[PDB]
Amino acid sequence: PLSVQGTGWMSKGQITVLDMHPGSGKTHRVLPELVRQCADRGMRTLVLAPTRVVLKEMERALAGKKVRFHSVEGQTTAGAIVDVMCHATYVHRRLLPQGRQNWEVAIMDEAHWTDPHSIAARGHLYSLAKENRCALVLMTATPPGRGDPFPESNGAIMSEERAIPDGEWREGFDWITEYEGRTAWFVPSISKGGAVARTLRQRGKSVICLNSKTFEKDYLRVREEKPDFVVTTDISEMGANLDVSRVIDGRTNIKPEEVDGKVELTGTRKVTTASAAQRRGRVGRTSGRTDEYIYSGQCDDDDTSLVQWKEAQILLDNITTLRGPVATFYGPEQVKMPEVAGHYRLNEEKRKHFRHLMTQCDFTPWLAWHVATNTSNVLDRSWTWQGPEENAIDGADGDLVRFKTPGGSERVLQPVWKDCRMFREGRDVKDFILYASGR
Repeated sequence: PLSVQGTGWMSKGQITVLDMHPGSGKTHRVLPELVRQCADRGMRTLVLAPTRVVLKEMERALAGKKVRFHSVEGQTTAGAIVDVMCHATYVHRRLLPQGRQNWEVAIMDEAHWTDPHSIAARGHLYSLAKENRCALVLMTATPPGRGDPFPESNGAIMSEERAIPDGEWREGFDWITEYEGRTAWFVPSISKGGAVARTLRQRGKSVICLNSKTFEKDYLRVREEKPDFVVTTDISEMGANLDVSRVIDGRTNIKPEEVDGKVELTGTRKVTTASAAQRRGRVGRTSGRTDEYIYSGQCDDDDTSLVQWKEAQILLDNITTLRGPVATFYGPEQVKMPEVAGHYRLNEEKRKHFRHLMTQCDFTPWLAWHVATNTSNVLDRSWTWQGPEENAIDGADGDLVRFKTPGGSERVLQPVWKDCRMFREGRDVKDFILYASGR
């Protein structure tokens, strides 16, 4: 990889995009050497990993280099010069006063990821590099910007469009279960994945389901158990080495969107070309055999309306200050920033509350921001029941959700700011009730 040969890539202001083919050692071979070079040069270095899995892998790889691995609170005077942490950890640390450090070189792995923390993190680092405050290395097979759904790969890939079950199925689709070898099947949602997994197990196949909720614990089981099928959301687009020879890819994704002041989860969108390329990129890792990519439909690069962009600006605005040059999203993504930069910045005490809601109460950035903006006492939960009547939340039995406050009054779950992701897709209304009731 020529651009990172020598030391030119380490000069302040240099931004390097490393777009190696999947399976070519980006994370497990190149990145560690990069870090050792920085450590040898005595340069303060930041290494960002997409997930805990990768973070502990990176840890391992840096076996001679003195690093401080951050597995979000706290600060030490121990004095290692390389810090390694997840994308979200970087953002969350910068929400607090004690967490706003500076590094001369920053290396971000899986830098395409469209979780808002990742978007915010690469935006902040890009903005710092544009101000000549650090060097920046973005490592990803699908750099944000132009892209091809069928990029080059180390091994041959047969790509074929076929009808794919929209959940369970009862007859046909025999090619699914006749396949000898292991498959990764991408689904748009946890809900769809549960349906797909149910049929596969009924047909005698072994299945592991991966999503945002299960990935850090169950991804490790894939190597150990070698399931017939990995049924996965887009969470596997971010470094997961699933060790399959076929991908099944409906090319859809859930579509969280703020509509009429609420974040809705209705329907799906066709995936972006980058996303499609990452899904397809689970196979073709080596030469030898010919892998398969079975898909359905076309891509849709226009993801501008998704709530992720707003959430990324919410996060970026609160890890930057009003003073100094204005931050942006990473290059071509700036088009998708929904307001003028700084719009969502909170004062220091509201930001502390904002951070708590995300890190201790599992709130989305969108919901944490609205609560932090509009509430003054962190113990006041009345906003969870003082919303409009169309924000009433159905419980598991389809009835209203009733709960008691500590004083004994009975309330109906009906938030002022309604984020459907808090009651679906890996989050359970029962845990929100724990918050609303003041437990």
